[PDB]
Amino acid sequence: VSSDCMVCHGMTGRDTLYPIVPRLAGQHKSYMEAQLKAYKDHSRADQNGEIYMWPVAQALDSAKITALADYFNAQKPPMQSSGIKHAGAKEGKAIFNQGVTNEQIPACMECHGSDGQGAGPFPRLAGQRYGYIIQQLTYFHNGTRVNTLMNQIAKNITVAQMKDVAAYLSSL
Ligand code: HEM
Ligand code: HEM
Ligand SMILES: [Zn+2]
Ligand SMILES: [Zn+2]
Ligand SMILES: [Zn+2]
Repeated sequence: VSSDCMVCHGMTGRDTLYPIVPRLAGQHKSYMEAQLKAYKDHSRADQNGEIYMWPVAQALDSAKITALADYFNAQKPPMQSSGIKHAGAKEGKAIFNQGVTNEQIPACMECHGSDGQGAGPFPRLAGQRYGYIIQQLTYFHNGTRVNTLMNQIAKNITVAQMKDVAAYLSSL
C-alpha cells in the first residue's frame, strides 16, 4: 500500500507534501532500505524522522521495506527539480564538485557522484527538495541525524553553503 507513503511523499503528478518530505523517486534501493530500517529501529532519530517516519516505519517488515525500496527506486520520473528557483546554484555546484579546501569541505561528488546521482548506500541528491537537503545538512551538522560520514562531512558547512549546495542539487 504505497498510499501509506504517497500521502506525504507525493505521487507521479504531485510533489511531496512539504519541503521537508524528501522525494523518493529513483532513490537507490539500498539507501531507501537503509533509511526505512533506520527509522524502524530508531537509529535515524532526527526530529522529522521521529515525528513522520518512526510511526509508519514501525509497521514495516523486512519484506515491505525491500518492496517499497524497490518501488520508489523504480518510480518515474525520478526526483526532479520542481522548477522553483533557488539562489546559489553556481555556488552549490562548485561546492558539490570541488568542495572548499581551506574550509575543509569535501567535494560532495566523490560520494554522491559526478552530478548527485549517488549510488547504492550513497543517496541521490540530484532532484531532491531544497528544504529537505538543507534540513538534512542541518541534522548532520547538528549531529541529530547520526552518520559518521555525513556528521564529519557537514562539520564545517555553514548555513549559507547548505543553501547553495541545496539550490544546486534541487535544480538537477
Ligand atoms: C510506508 C510508506 C513510507 C515510506 C516507504 C517512506 C520512506 C521514506 C524514506 C526512505 C525516507 C528517507 C529519504 C531520504 O533519506 O532521502 C523518508 C523520509 C521522510 N518521510 Fe517517509 N515514507 C513513508 C511514509 C511517510 C508518511 C506517511 C509521512 C508523513 C506522516 C512521511 C514523512 C517523511 C518525512 C517528513 C521524511 C523526512 C524525515 C526526516 O528528515 O528524517 N513518510 N520516508
Ligand atoms: C559537502 C559535500 C556533501 C554534501 C552537501 C552532502 C549532502 C548529503 C545530504 C543532503 C544527504 C542526505 C540525503 C537524504 O536524506 O536523502 C547525504 C547523505 C549521505 N552522504 Fe553526503 N554529502 C556530502 C558529501 C559526502 C561525502 C564526501 C560522503 C562520503 C564520505 C557522503 C556520504 C553520504 C552518505 C553515506 C549518506 C547517506 C547516510 C545514511 O546512510 O543515512 N556525503 N549527504
Ligand atoms: Zn539502485
Ligand atoms: Zn523544491
Ligand atoms: Zn555549527
